[PDB]
Amino acid sequence: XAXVXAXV
Amino acid sequence: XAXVXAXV
DNA sequence: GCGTACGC
DNA sequence: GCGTACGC
Ligand SMILES: *C(=O)c1cnc2ccccc2n1
Ligand SMILES: *C(=O)c1cnc2ccccc2n1
Ligand SMILES: *C(=O)c1cnc2ccccc2n1
Ligand SMILES: *C(=O)c1cnc2ccccc2n1
Ligand SMILES: [Cl-]
Ligand SMILES: [Cl-]
Repeated sequence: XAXVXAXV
Repeated sequence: XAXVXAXV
């Protein structure tokens, strides 16, 4: 759920 | 040489 | 000449 | 519920 590299 | 995650 | 950045 | 960010 976090987006820092994927954001899902 | 670039530093964006290691910076060497 | 090597690896940092988060949870809906 | 998945992976982005650069070259001295
Ligand atoms: C987001 O909160 C989050 C948490 N755990 C995960 C596990 C696997 C894929 C994506 C995820 N996203
Ligand atoms: C993004 O691609 C990504 C990959 N691994 C991680 C680990 C810890 C925090 C954030 C991250 N983001
Ligand atoms: C920095 O310019 C740079 C370029 N290539 C590398 C290869 C392996 C380790 C570190 C490196 N740093
Ligand atoms: C830092 O840990 C890191 C790792 N892989 C990369 C690939 C492309 C650009 C920058 C990167 N930085
Ligand atoms: Cl949980
Ligand atoms: Cl070269």
